[PDB]
Amino acid sequence: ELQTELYEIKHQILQTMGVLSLQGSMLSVGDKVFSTNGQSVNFDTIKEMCTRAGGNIAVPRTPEENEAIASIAKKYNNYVYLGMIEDQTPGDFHYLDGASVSYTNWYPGEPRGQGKEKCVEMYTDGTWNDRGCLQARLAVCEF
Amino acid sequence: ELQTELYEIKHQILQTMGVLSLQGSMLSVGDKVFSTNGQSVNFDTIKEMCTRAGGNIAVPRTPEENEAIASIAKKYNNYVYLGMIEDQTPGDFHYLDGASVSYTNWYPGEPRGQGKEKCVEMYTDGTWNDRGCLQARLAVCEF
Amino acid sequence: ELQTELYEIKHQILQTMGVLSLQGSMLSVGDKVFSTNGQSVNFDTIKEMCTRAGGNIAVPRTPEENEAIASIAKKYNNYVYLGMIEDQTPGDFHYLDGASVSYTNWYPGEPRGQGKEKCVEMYTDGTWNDRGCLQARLAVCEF
Ligand SMILES: [Ca+2]
Ligand SMILES: [Ca+2]
Ligand SMILES: [Ca+2]
Repeated sequence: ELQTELYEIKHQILQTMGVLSLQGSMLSVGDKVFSTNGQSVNFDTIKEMCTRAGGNIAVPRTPEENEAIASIAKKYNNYVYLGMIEDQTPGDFHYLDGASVSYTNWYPGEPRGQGKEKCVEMYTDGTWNDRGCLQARLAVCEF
Repeated sequence: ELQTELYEIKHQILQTMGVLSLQGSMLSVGDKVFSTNGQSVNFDTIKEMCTRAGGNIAVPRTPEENEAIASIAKKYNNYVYLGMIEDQTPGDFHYLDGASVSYTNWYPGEPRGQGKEKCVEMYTDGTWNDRGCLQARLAVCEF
Repeated sequence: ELQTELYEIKHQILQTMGVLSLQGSMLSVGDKVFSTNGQSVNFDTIKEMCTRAGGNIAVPRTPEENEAIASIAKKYNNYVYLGMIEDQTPGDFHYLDGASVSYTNWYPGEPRGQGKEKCVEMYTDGTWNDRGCLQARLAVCEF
């Protein structure tokens, strides 16, 4: 009967996640958890911070996930670098694993950096803009 | 041998709970965890905050649990709305699931709102007072 | 098939640990987690704080663990009491379980308290110094 042990384990996990959620330390959406260290740095620096914590730079794949990151962007009053970069072909973006981006939420007219804006930033309203990768942006990670 | 996997899992849970406890993010009493977002709002707002985090507005059922919530009330220097409301019959209170309240810690003379004070607040010394549900009170949740 | 349940459980644990790590609430090194409440008190007080959180006053047993505690000492700009005390024989130190200390990182010339410095403090560079147990030092716990 590890079930009773499994019940206790599940209970305690919900407790810790409950505490972190209640205190605004993270946002849970489906099986994904978003969180920020509150720091504003560039793309490469964000990537390192997220991977060091055992996670990855956040990327929304659903409207719900997009709205979650947006709320964090809104809360900290800063744009957010997302986990995707531009191919050699302008207008085409891929996740960091190489896969083609599916869900998008570009601000009207974007992307239009003409291949000179490799990264993607999220505005506080949740819409996307392709941008240079060297700006100071809120570090948001997914786990 | 999932036991060794279960040992690692139990260890990591204790670590995270240990960290949260050490930094005062929550209080553990038996199988119950209490926590606050530090905010002072009304009863309905507290209920929503707690349920959104996957928990419930706190309610003590033992002296130990009561003292835990009291310490939080004391720390934040504010009274706490508890998870119970008054029936149609004055003087009789029930938990939010409908069940009759068992453990009580009324301040001497309370409850005496004559049915016009549906909610229950905890003083910083841990004693209870029946009160209106529209005041600004420290949000404390249980998980 | 508790495996799928075990996968979910492992995932959620990594999420919570990821959040705590990302926000600097703790440092993970191997199977050990270090954390501080930011408070500066004496040896006996630290011991109580750590055990109350279900952990123990930190003690490094590897260079990696030592560097982790050092970074915390460096961050909070304060020396750290470590989990060991001196025997009746000067120069010989033991962990709190009684076992003889193995890994050491004494500052050159230390320990030289001549048996009048029972405790051990860590400098911000990570090196050790034997010291009296009544000073105000950063409380760092391991879990
Ligand atoms: Ca653009
Ligand atoms: Ca009253
Ligand atoms: Ca010395």
